[PDB]
Amino acid sequence: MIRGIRGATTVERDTEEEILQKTKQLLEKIIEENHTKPEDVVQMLLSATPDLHAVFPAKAVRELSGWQYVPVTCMQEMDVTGGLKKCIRVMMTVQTDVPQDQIRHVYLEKAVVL
Amino acid sequence: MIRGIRGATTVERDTEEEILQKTKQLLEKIIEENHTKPEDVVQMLLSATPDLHAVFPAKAVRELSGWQYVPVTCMQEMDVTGGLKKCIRVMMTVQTDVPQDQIRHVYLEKAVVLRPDLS
Amino acid sequence: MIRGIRGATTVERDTEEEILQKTKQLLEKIIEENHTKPEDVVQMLLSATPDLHAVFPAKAVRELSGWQYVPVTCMQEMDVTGGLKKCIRVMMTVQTDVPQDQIRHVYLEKAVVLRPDL
Ligand SMILES: O=C(O)C(=O)C[C@]1(C(=O)O)C=C[C@@H](O)C=C1
Ligand SMILES: O=C(O)C(=O)C[C@]1(C(=O)O)C=C[C@@H](O)C=C1
Ligand SMILES: O=C(O)C(=O)C[C@]1(C(=O)O)C=C[C@@H](O)C=C1
Repeated sequence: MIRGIRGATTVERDTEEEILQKTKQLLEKIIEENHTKPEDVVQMLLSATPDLHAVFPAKAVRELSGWQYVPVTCMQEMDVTGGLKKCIRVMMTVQTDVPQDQIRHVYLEKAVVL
Repeated sequence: MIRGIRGATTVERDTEEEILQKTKQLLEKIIEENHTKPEDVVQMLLSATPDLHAVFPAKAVRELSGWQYVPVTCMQEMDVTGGLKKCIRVMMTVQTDVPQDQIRHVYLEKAVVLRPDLS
Repeated sequence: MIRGIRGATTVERDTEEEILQKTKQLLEKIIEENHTKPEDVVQMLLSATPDLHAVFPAKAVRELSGWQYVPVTCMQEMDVTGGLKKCIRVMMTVQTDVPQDQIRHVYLEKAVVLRPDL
């Protein structure tokens, strides 16, 4: 089986440094929790809310050693009324035998409300 | 193999009530037709065209008993001149044996226009 | 394993003709480079930057014979200040035994600047 591992985090300001810092924080955390090896990752999608503009979240993946070849692309999150502003979400697809109800999905910064 | 299943629907009003009703309806036809079990779903993506703002469509997934563990995320459909308006599309990635050409993709409401060759 | 394949290309103008020809040409190259046969494709996602509105790039998949049943959907790339303009990107997910570091990702047109190593 291959399974999806969700993640979410919010930034405080829209800067390159802030967006890449908190996105790398999110991914390190997912990796730790689920013991993900780069070569077991089919691909990753990262979305940002429409208020974030300074840099693509995906550039943070290349800060991780050994993740040079994991295919990643970003998309835009839909603008929802009463949604969490300045949120970065991730969908990581990994090869794994762990049950679905046991995957550790990581919700950080203001996204702890999830 | 793993194979993605596609579905699409539309709503007449941007409101929480209609979006969650129509997305629930769509997911249920796909699960039925494809005999999908929650535990075979790798993940699910939902998109909406940029005219829908009341609720994330994804919130309907939890009303489907046993689906509360399926990974979901929403994204924006691109704004194309003449594309179908207030349309929610789904890409469900599943582990199945059923061959590509027998995967039953589901279009409902005004979305019956989008791919008539899969009907 | 199943692995994702990334591609990217740019159009000169927002036209239905140039979007469909440059998307076709990218997909043809990914297929060529990775030996992709349609029944091995789990699904495919195409994004375009918020400056392309003429047609949905997924319509280009219709000109590849044998690909009628590949599940495709599109999404909007996020709008990053100073990002590469008029860009179409694909994330093709395929059944494959090729190693992750040997998958041929394809970057064409002005998109060649995006990942000079892939
Ligand atoms: O390779 C690309 O398509 C890029 O523009 C780079 C990149 C990345 O940094 O990895 C950033 C944004 C895109 O959505 C996908 C990936
Ligand atoms: O998990 C999150 O990050 C959410 O905000 C929840 C939720 C949902 O309502 O189901 C909404 C938006 C995301 O795109 C995916 C899922
Ligand atoms: O299948 C649909 O929902 C369509 O709208 C058709 C189509 C396509 O050309 O294949 C076009 C745009 C959508 O992003 C997804 C697919």
